[PDB]
Amino acid sequence: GTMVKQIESKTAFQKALKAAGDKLVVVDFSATWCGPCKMIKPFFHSLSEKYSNVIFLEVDVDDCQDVASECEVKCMPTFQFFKKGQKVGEFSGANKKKLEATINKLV
Ligand SMILES: *SCCS(=O)(=O)O
Repeated sequence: GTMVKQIESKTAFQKALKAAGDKLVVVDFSATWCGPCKMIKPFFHSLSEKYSNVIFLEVDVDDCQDVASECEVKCMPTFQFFKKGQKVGEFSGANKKKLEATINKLV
């Protein structure tokens, strides 16, 4: 029963960032064909349940080529972290340890 919101456009992305209010937002920039993305996706979804006070968004880079370019995603999965629409952290790679440590550092 995932809390992850699928983002399908640049407009949906901006509005999700604003809807977060003051809460940490974590965004997974992913693709359907990407092996490491597929490996970490269920863990990103489980974390969305573990951390009910953090907002979890998924952006498919083939769906949201505009979001991917603007957010300067070079490889997938990339995880970017926001507060009030503002980027407060980022890293690249399907790294479960780093993903959870970054949530805990930033929340
Ligand atoms: S991550 C960059 C998103 S936006 O500033 O282009 O809205």
